[PDB]
Amino acid sequence: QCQDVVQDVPNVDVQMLELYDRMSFKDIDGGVWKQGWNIKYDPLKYNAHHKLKVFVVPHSHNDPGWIQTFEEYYQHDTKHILSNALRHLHDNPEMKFIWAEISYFARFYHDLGENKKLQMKSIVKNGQLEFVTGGWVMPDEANSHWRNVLLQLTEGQTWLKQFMNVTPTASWAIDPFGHSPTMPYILQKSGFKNMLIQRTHYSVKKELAQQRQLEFLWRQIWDNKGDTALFTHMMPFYSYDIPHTCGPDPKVCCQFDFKRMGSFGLSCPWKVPPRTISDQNVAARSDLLVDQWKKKAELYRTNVLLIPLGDDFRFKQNTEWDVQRVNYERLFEHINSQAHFNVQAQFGTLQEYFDAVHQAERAGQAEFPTLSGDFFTYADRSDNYWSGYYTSRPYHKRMDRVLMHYVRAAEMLSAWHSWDGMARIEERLEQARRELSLFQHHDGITGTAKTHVVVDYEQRMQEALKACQMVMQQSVYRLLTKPSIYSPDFSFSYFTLDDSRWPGSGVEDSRTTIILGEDILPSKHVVMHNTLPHWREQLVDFYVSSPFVSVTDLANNPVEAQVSPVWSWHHDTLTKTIHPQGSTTKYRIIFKARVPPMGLATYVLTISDSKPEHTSYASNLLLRKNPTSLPLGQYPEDVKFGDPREISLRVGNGPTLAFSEQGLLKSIQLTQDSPHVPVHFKFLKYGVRSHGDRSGAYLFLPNGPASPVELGQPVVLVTKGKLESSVSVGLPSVVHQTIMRGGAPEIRNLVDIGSLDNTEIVMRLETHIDSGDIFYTDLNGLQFIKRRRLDKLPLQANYYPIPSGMFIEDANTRLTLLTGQPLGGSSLASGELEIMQDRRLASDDERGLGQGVLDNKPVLHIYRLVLEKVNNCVRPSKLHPAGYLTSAAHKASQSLLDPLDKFIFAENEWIGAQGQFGGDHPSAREDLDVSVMRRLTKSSAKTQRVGYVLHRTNLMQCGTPEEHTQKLDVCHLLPNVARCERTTLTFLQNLEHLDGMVAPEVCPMETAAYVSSHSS
Ligand SMILES: Cc1ccc(C(=O)C[C@H]2CC[C@@H](O)[C@@H]3[C@H](O)[C@H](O)CN23)cc1
Ligand SMILES: *[C@@H]1O[C@H](CO)[C@@H](O)[C@H](O)[C@H]1NC(C)=O
Ligand SMILES: [Zn+2]
Repeated sequence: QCQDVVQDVPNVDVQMLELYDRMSFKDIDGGVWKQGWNIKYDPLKYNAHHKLKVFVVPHSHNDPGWIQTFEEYYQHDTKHILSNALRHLHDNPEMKFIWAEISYFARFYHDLGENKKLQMKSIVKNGQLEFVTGGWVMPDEANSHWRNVLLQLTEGQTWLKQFMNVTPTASWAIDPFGHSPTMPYILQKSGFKNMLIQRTHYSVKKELAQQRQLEFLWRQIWDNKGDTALFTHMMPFYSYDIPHTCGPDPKVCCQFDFKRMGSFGLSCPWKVPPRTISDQNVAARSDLLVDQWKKKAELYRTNVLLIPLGDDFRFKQNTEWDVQRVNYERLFEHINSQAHFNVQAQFGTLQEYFDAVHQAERAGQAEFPTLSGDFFTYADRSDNYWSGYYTSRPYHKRMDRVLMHYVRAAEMLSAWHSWDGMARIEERLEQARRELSLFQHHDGITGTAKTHVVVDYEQRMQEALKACQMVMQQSVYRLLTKPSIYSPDFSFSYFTLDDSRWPGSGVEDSRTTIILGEDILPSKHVVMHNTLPHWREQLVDFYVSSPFVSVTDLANNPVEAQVSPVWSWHHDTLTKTIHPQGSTTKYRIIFKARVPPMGLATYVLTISDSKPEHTSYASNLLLRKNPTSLPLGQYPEDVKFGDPREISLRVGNGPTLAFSEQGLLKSIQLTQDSPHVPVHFKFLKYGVRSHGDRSGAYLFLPNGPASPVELGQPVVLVTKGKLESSVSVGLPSVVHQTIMRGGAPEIRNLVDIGSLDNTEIVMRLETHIDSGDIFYTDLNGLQFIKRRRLDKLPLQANYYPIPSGMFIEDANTRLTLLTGQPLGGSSLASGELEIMQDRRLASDDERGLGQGVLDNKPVLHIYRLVLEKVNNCVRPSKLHPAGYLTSAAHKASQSLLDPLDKFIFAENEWIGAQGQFGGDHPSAREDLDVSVMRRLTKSSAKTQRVGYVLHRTNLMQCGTPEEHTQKLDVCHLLPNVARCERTTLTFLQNLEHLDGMVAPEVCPMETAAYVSSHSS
């Protein structure tokens, strides 16, 4: 049935980890092809019976924000490009053009009059204008979560099906900075047949070109059978621009970019301009161009050649359309009529190229190699590795993950009902999906846009978060109010969200205090949502105006609670210390919420005059020389003080953690009897080189290994409670916090790099674990891939994306660090993990951004730290390129990415309140998630349709008996099911009509989509 993703090592022609181990990475001058060699070809290879078929594919790379905002580029460039494309393609039936970014196309098309809409539909229908990929954007592939890659693909493709009646099956990704196998994974499950990539390490291009392995069947690293395979074309040269797409010599190719003759303010840096094609020069020009084509053709296996023709924001001016088209038409007429060339050249689209390639394949003309692995970390030249952008603008990287979850929760909570148009549910959800989708752009989440553009993305995401809150809170009120009492004002706020970790303590004072008092309001209802499809317990906290508060469920059962102070950290510019102040006007109440699968649970907070029976109070200990009193308004326990010292803590039956006198972890003891395993946190700093290339938004070019941050004598705060304990320390640039709730600790860093120019702050873990040169990092929150540290490569080359987690292990022990935000990281020595927190860079790194990174702001990074014994786990063999999380580590990741949502009832009394929603929902096996639940129809549809994306991960078998859980059949989650279909992941095509309207669960590492149809 299901493929074994652990025990069978796939046999592939190219495995990128193995390739990396063998390659030398020498950066030698290859001649005109600076990073290759002088290509030779046999002129007699092509003849009358075997011609070279050449497809010249016009394109225009349009960034949805970079140096300008989306709207600035739309007004100044893109609207003119699309307008002139429509005119010129309409008027010139053999001209072709491909388009990738649907965010721009939708913006344009909706502003068109009906006549022009019809013209546009016609040039798409007839194949002149072809959409490639069809996502809202061309996303980053390093930092993006797979769920958001799917979100943005679906946004663009849903628009294309509705308005243009097409669904692309070829993908075009010419600009992301390195490439991820998460893309073919999603694309192949979304009906795609082909994909194209460009930005891969120059040494990889050379190696694959030499073996004619630039076209390959890209399968997942664990895929033994090959069912995930997607045909992939890797472009061979340094850029997608015209000088680097006609052939190996940019000095020649530049002469065939007809926009470079002077009137457009562009020129050829190789000092030879293009010249207008005429009858007197066409033979000579053709000879030069065809020679380039035949050289490029040597790197591939068929007699069909792809020649992209484009660059950034090209095909704007009418004069540009003419100058490219007329000159190429003259070259085609000459070349195609001269038999001695044995070439047939034409304008084409991307699908046309792929179709012809596979025709050649089926004719037995070529067979293609299989490949697995990824294409990180990218270098475009010399030692310029693009690992900086794994961390750049970390505030917005963390915001990405927050909004990811709010979109999921808003779509899910509102999916349970059909909503009247007046509720504006669909409107708000579309806005939220679109702003988050926009941010997936390869200058959005990457932190590689100009300062004002970053601000635009932030403002858009803030509006998206507000839209999610509105939808979520309307949905909670409807789900938990007696139906005959339910009386909505769709503009009113029945609940406000409370979020403990975004923007976070010390980032924004954004949270509302629950105000109670005998003379004002004795009690308050709160509600938790659990977006995951299994019963879940999690500690939750709220701010309250009194420490004397107790918690009940809606059956009035007491719930054990803990009250702690509200601590905030301050750089005391008077004492020159970083130390905590306690609130005298508000307090934190903490309790364990238990919430049904995909459901809601209601609790009540009630004030009393004195300590309630079921509420305890944390002790607080401030460790510093030279202490002063710390009064806490009404809080019942006095703060204690002491000189700095080592401390040890244990919550519940959980691990025992020991800390240095500087408030940093030193060891973890898993059980009563077990060893105190050395696990040490350390903060260090990287600098920038004083001569040669400087680090910037893209590039990480350290001036050597990191140096320890000088800690001085930092102030340490220890809070000890029955339910939650913590150690917090004010370090230079970081308030570092270790929180213990009875399992793996949570780590929070409040990172404020301040005015520390040319500094990158790293958090490192030092252990004994005999990992050697092996570590594991994830790809897009989807899969874990084996990394091998290579000392033959510079430090920055050994940095990889940490989009959600990383681990090291030996035969017996593993340490896993899970993240709530994508950052860059590595293991630079056996037993180490490290992850960059922020970076402030004074210089530009010469990739067109034209600024450093000097717009840092405070950010709250979050993590879980999981130390485990793994000697009993069934792990992949030493040759397997994948790794897998344990149950504890997977749950720890879910706690960061999809926590419980918290809602505080806004008015004094909630008439008709109910205690629970979803008590009858199936509690699915722990490795299964309902990644997406989305109602697909508006209220006026006779047949309602609801879409589900189901993802099953793969967890290691380590000897824990599995408990019987319930089968999850998403098609029966809503009543009156009439049909259940398996669909592509975008929901746009039906793949299978399902027996008995039952949606089967998926295999480990598989993702499936289902749509249920409901007659009532
Ligand atoms: C002198 C110079 C050299 C290289 C470049 C790029 O690669 C720019 C590429 C890659 C980075 C990315 O931020 C940008 C935008 O997305 C543009 O589309 C071009 N991209 C630019 C200038
Ligand atoms: C859309 O394209 C399909 C498939 O080519 C065609 O049959 C149909 O007439 C077009 N219009 C629709 C489905 O409205
Ligand atoms: Zn770009």
